[PDB]
Amino acid sequence: SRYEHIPGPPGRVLQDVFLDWAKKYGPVVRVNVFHKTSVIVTSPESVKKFLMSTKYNKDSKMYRALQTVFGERLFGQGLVSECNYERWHKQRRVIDLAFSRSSLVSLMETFNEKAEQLVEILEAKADGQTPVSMQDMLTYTAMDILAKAAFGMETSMLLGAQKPLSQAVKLMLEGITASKRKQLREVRESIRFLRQVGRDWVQRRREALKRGEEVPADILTQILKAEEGAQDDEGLLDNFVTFFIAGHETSANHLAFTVMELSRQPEIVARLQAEVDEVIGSKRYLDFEDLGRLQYLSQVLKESLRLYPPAWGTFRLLEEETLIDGVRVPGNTPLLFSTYVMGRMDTYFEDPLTFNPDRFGPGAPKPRFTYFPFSLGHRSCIGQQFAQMEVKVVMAKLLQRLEFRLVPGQRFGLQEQATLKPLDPVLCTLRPRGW
Ligand code: HEM
Ligand SMILES: O=C(Nc1cc(C(F)(F)F)cc(-c2cnco2)n1)C1CC1
Repeated sequence: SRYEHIPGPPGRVLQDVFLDWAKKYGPVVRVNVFHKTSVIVTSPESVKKFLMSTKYNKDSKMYRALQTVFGERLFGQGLVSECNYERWHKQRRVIDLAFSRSSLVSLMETFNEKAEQLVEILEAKADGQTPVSMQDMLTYTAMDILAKAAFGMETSMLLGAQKPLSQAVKLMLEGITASKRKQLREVRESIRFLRQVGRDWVQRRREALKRGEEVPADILTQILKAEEGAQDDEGLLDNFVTFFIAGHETSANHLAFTVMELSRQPEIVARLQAEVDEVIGSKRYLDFEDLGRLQYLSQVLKESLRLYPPAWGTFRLLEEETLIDGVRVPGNTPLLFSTYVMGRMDTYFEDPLTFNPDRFGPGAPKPRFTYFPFSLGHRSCIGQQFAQMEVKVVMAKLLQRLEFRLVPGQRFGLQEQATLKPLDPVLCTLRPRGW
């Protein structure tokens, strides 16, 4: 009853229902997400007010689904799901060190090596006939990159290793959205497995440090540092799992969506191929300076995130009753922000369903609080530049070497768990560039 005065209803996903309702009912709409009543706020004024202030914190009730699943601790109080400001701020500032300019520049070798491995595997299949799941291949690449970059481990998913691990991730993500008997069993065991991987890799790191082996400072270094005097390792494992999942899942989804969309954009692909040819030539390795020169690719990736944001948005807690765009919203209410919804509204983007990289051209007016694929403010993505770099490296190497055609019958639709991803496996046939 407390929300009844708020406007609202009396490969298609929940975000699409939200889009319809925002269009029908306006900038402040009452909805149902993760069992609770929330209010979807879609004016840029609101985006600015709530996301760009340390006064507004994440809503713990909406993050409970990440913290624990079916009685199994998952992301716990890790960096994504911690909703206490002071607790978040402590760990954020420590982990920030792993995402310094110099830290990320040093990762270029890892990005290049995994991208090169992917391309060599695809080249051998490029007979214009063999169907290849680009969703799968890009997920394996993203995982291999993350495991090495963040934790100094070799998952070798591109070599067909760690199949149970990939199964565990899938079942766990299904688990988040779920919240019969067999599904519960599978989800719980998957979560415990991932945390055990954490214990294993943490023990390996500690052993290396004791034996005085060389350990390059990485994300794991800072995750350990953040827990320097904790009672137990549960906080450490929270962050292990957080970074293990967040560090590859969205990157993989972003790559897959981009490949999927580009399969129906031959002119844009031709332009991208030309840009890569001109900037890097036949070089096997992209330098950091090369990344900045791939300006058209940067625009295409931005436009991909407008239409296909893997991370659709965020929640903040409204503590006190507040007027939001002429609507009285009661205190203690989750506000839902969605870059997916706003990206597809004609009031914010002309011809919203058209894929046009020119929206992000140098001279074009920049979206003002209508586009936030990495979120905004203090709780924005710590991994934003990491992700931007790795995806540019992967995409550039694909464009350098291969032509992709989507297998007829493959859909452009979405599926939604916690994050958005292609409904279909992005099955493509491949040919080497140059006939
Ligand atoms: C293209 C890929 C990516 C996208 C679109 C993306 C998007 C986002 C979004 C929307 C948030 C806000 C989440 C929320 O409010 O619940 C976020 C936060 C976060 N992301 Fe990412 N992300 C990406 C890649 C990465 C990578 C590569 C890492 C780690 C290596 C990462 C780690 C995180 C973490 C730890 C947070 C929580 C930050 C904080 O609250 O202090 N993400 N990301
Ligand atoms: O679910 C939410 N955030 C969320 C969830 C996930 C998950 F579950 F797929 F692991 C991953 C990321 C992420 C952020 N950066 C990279 O991955 N974010 C909030 C409540 C809406």
